[PDB]
Amino acid sequence: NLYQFKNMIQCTVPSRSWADFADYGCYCGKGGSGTPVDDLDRCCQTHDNCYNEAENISGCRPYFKTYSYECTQGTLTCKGDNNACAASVCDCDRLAAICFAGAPYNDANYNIDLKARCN
Ligand SMILES: COc1ccc(C(=O)O)cc1
Ligand SMILES: [Ca+2]
Repeated sequence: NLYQFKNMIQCTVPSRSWADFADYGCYCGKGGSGTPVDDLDRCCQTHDNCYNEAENISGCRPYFKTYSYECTQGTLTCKGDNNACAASVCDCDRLAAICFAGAPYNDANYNIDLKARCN
């Protein structure tokens, strides 16, 4: 669920406030359309598409599904107890949190005008 994703982010990018990723580029946050503006926004585009794919699983609600995971000693793990929905959603979130850690953060690309820039 979103709260768990935030915690993944807080654990893999402890240098930034997590809210730095909640409104970035065309794809990080409420947004989901347009050309991704940079490598970090590409991470979010793949995460958004991963959620749309997980939605196809019956009863699977990526913002709300509580999965089982651990963040310890620099590593994220999706646990074995997870059903198919939980395992997909946890995987979407783990891979995005890892991608976030590896991508440049461009202040300019924070809180961009989606209507105008993401058609
Ligand atoms: C916790 O930060 C985020 C990041 C991306 C999204 C999303 O693109 O759905 C939601 C919350
Ligand atoms: Ca999005």
